Amino acid sequence: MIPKYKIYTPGYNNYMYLICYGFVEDVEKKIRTIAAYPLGVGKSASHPQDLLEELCSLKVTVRRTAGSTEKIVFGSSGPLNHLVPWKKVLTSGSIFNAVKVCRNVDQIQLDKHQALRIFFLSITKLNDGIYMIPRTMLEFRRNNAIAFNLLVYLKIDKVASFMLHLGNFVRRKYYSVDYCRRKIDRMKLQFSLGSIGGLSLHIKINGVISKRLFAQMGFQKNLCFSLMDINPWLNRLTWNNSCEISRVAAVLQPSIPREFMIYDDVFIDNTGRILK
Amino acid sequence: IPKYKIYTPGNNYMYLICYGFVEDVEKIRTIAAYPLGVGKSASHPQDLLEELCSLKVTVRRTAGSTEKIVFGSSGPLNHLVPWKKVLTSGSIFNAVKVCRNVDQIQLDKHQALRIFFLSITKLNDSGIYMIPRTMLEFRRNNAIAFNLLVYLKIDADLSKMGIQKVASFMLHLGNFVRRKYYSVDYCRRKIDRMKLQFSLGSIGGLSLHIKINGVISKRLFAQMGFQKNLCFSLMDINPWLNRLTWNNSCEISRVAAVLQPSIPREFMIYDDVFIDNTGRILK
Repeated sequence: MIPKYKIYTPGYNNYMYLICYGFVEDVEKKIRTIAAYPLGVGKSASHPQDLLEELCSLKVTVRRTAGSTEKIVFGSSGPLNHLVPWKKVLTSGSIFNAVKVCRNVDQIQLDKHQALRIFFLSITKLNDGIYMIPRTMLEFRRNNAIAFNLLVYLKIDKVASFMLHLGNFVRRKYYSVDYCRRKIDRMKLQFSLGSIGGLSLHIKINGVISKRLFAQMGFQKNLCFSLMDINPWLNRLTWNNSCEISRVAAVLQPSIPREFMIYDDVFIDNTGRILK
Repeated sequence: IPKYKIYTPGNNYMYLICYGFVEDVEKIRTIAAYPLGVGKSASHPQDLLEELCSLKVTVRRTAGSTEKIVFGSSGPLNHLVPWKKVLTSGSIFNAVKVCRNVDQIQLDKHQALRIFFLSITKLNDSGIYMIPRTMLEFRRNNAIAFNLLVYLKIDADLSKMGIQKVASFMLHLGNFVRRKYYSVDYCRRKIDRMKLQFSLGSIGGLSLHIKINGVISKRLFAQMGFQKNLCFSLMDINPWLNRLTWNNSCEISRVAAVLQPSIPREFMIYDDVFIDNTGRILK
C-alpha cells in the first residue's frame, strides 16, 4: 500500500543507481508476482521521496516473452521530471532475463494485459563508478591453486549466506587458520552494502595485497559484486527488506574440481571490517 | 525409499539425472540434482537406481562468477560403468541450475548427497538436438517470434479431473517476417499444417520434445537446424520452475502458440496473438 524507499551509501555522491519493485497485476486487482525493474545510474540531486512518488505515477506495461530463456519486457513510460536523468531506460522498452528480475514469471499471463504497480525504490548513492571483476576472470580455475572466497552472512528483516570469489593464490605447506588470518588481515578489507541488481556487496582494499591477486582484481581497490549474479533466488528476499551484513568469513578452497577430493576448505571466521 | 521414473519422448541410450538430499555427514539442508548425461546401457532402471543409492557422493559449495556445487568423484561401478567419465571424477555445476537452496549448504562442516530419485529418458541413435543459444537469442525488426506456451500440471490431484497446481513456461521456435493482418484464424491454419507433437522428457530435469510431423517453410526450418526433433530443457528456460518438477509427476495440460514482436520497441506497437490448443500432446 504505502510506497517506500531505501538508500545505501557504500564505502560528493552526485550519481544514483535506481532499482524499483512492483506487483505484476492484471490490468482488467489479482496480483500475479513481484518484479524488479533495474534503471541504472543517473546524475541527480533529487530526494528519494520525489523519485519514488514520480515512479509510482508511471504506467509500466509488463510482457512475458522467450529467447534462449524466459524474458520480461518492461514497456516505455513517462512523462518525466525528476526521472529525466533515467529517460534513456524509462522511455524505451527494457528486456531482462526473468530469472533475475522475477520469482514467478510462470504466473504472468499471456492472454491478458499485465502492468507493474511500483511499491518500493532502492537507491545506491555513488561517486561515479562501480567496478566488477569480469565474468571470465571469476570463472578461471587452475591446478595447484587456492581460491580466495568470502562467505557473507546477511541478517534480513532470517539469516542467510552467499559466497563470492576474489581470485586465486598458488599453493605451496600446511595452511593453518592463523597463518591465513594474518595475511588476510593485512589486506584490510572493508565491506558495505548497496542495491546494484537488488543487493550488492562493495569491498574496499585498505591495506596490502600481493601483485598476483591485485592483477586478478584489475588493479582495483574498490570492487562490487551483485547478489543478482551470485544467487538470484536469495536476491529476491532482499528487494524490499532491510539488510545488514552480520558476519564475513574467508573460505580458502581448491580451484579445480579434482582437487576438491584432495584438499579440504580453510575457514577463517570474522575477516575484514563491516562498515556500519 | 528411493524410486525411479522413465520417459520415452516421441533405444540403447539413456540420459540420467538423479536427485538427493544434501545432508551433514556427522540433518537435511536442501535438495540437489546431479545430471550424469547420456550412456549406452542395457541394465534395468531398478539396478541403476540401487547402484546410485549405494555410492557416497560428497557435496562442496564454492564460488566462481556465481555459486557452484562440486559433487565428489564416486565409485566403484558396475551397471553405471557407461557413466564412469562423469561419476569417477569431480563434477561442477551452477547452483542456480542444480540446487534448490545453496545458501543452506554449510562450509564449516562436511556434506554428502543422499540420492532418493533417478529420472531416465530413453533416447534413439539420433540422440538429442537443441537449438543453439545464439540462434534463440536473435532479435530483428519487423519480425514475429513464433513462441510456444506450455502449461504443466505438477503433482496434480487426478481425482479433480474434469471439474473446475498449474504453471507454464515459454519457448522460442524462430521468427517470421511481418508483412497483411495476422489474424488468429490465418496463423492457426499455418501452425496446424506443421503438425507439432509434444512430449515430456527429463533432459536437465524436465524437457519438452517437439516433433514436426507436417509442412514447414524453409526459412523457419533453417532456424531450427533443419531438425524434425527438437528438445528444450526447463533447466535453461526456467530453473526455478524446473526445481519444482524434480521427484513430482508432470503432465502437459495444454499448449498455446504465442506470436509476439521480436525487438523490445515493437512490444509498444504490436500485441501478442494467442492461439490456444495448438499441436498434439502425446501423453
